[PDB]
Amino acid sequence: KFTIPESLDRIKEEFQFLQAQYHSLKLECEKLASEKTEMQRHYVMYYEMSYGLNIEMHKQTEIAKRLNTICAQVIPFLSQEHQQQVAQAVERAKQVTMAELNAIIGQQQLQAQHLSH
Amino acid sequence: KFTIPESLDRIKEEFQFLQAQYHSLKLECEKLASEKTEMQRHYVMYYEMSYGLNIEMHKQTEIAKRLNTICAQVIPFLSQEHQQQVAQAVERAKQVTMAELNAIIGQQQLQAQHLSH
Amino acid sequence: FTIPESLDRIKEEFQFLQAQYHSLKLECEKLASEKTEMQRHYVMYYEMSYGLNIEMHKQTEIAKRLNTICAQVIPFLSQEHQQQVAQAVERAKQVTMAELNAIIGQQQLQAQHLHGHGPPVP
Amino acid sequence: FTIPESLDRIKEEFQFLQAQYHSLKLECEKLASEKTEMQRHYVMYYEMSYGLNIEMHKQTEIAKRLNTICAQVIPFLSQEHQQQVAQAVERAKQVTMAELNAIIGQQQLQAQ
Repeated sequence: KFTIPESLDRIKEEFQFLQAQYHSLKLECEKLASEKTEMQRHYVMYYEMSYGLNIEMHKQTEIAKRLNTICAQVIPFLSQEHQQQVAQAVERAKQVTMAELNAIIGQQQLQAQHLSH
Repeated sequence: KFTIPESLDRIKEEFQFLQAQYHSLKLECEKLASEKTEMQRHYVMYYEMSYGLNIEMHKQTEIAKRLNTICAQVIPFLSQEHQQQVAQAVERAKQVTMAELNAIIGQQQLQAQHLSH
Repeated sequence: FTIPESLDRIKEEFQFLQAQYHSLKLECEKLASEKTEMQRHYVMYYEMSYGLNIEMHKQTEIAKRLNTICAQVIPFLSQEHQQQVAQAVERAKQVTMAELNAIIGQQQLQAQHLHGHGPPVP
Repeated sequence: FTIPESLDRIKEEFQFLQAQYHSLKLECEKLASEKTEMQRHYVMYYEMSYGLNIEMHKQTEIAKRLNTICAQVIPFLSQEHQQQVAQAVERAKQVTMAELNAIIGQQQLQAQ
């Protein structure tokens, strides 16, 4: 008639179960925290990087314009035999293929490698 | 004497305490997951950004180079006063101050903000 | 079959068992007391029975002896005297239930000191 | 963080309590049987006491009467005869331990 030891052992079971589920969730949490933090460090890294890159990019863009404007302003004082040539020159100058890009990048990277001494 | 009930009720207390801890911790966990997800999003964003900005930076640098060479070649085939004029003009065109830059990036992001209504 | 109400159930059953043990305990004690009382009365009435046994067998023997003596002394008498005495003795060996109740009830009323041996049987 | 300990402790105390209840119950029941057996005996010796009392007083009375009529008959005898009968009656009312002992175990020593 006395359902005590079975009930108490049942309790031992489900307490231990709850405890286990807790600890599981806690480990999961700790992982989430770590991975989130590393993710954040990456985020900051490329944030700052994109920042500096942005600044230098705008810089070179403005320099490029200014040089072009200068060209557009020396052309009228230039002779019609020289005008056409330098016009075409500036035309193509504005065109940069992925091959050229890859070439100057690869070269200057190689330079950084060879200067890393 | 046997102090059962007194202890029995105690284990109930510790139990409800445990389940409470599980609940609150779970809420914290879900929040943390959302946060990490958002962090990852911005990581990949600033990454792709950094990439594009790198490529574009090298592009603009190359264009500026080419155009500067164009000027440095055209200028000696001009006038004496105009030769000096253009020389100084170019060597000043290379000069980009941080104030000017702040202005450029400003107007860029402001007009980006406005053109995208 | 919840978790908290489970613990409550545990308590309930335990308190129940505590109560049960208490009741059983006091019942066991009153029980033992009753036992010792019964034992006392037992020894008492056994011993009393031994006494009554001895006395009964004694008076029985004395009576038998005296009857024999009368039996032997009778044939010495006159014919009428013999009849009278024989009648007298065989009438003497007759006690009814009324007079037996009388002597018993009396000797009872005489044996008072403030014992037992009462005429009913409860 | 100290819950399984508690539970096993509860189990221990409960098992203790019920073991004690079992033992106390068994002892109680054996004691009950003993009490009842005794009661049987006390009843037995009660009714025995009753009967023994009745027969004791009956035989006592009979003895008294017979003695009285011996006393009645005696004075009508010759002197020597009177002395003999008086001595015999006198002796009769004297029962010794060996006599009554040998008498108590009569029914038993009277078989076949």
